[PDB]
Amino acid sequence: WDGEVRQVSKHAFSLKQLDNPARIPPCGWKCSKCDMRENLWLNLTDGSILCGRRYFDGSGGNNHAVEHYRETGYPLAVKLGTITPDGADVYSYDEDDMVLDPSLAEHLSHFGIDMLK
Ligand SMILES: [Zn+2]
Repeated sequence: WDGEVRQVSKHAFSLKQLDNPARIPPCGWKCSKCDMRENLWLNLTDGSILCGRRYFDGSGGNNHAVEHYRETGYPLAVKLGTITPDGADVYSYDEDDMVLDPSLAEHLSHFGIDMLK
């Protein structure tokens, strides 16, 4: 919940969001490919909800979000459960780093997510 100065993603301004997005609820998500209910990521382009990467120390999720990225090339994803009226944790697979999306409000609105949780 804040505490750093992340750079603006080069994809933020021109991020393309597919039509007919699902309505993403404010709680109770699950990776669409496994049983994880924590460390889930919503891809800002197609609205897929998938678990975080597996770290080399064995922690983390089951790599479903990253595997999804390798197939679609959709760069941005926001961590569900980190979205507060002020911001959220946004990750860019392309730039391999946490980033700032100045158009997050709009990008989340696309999924029926009002940043006034
Ligand atoms: Zn998963």
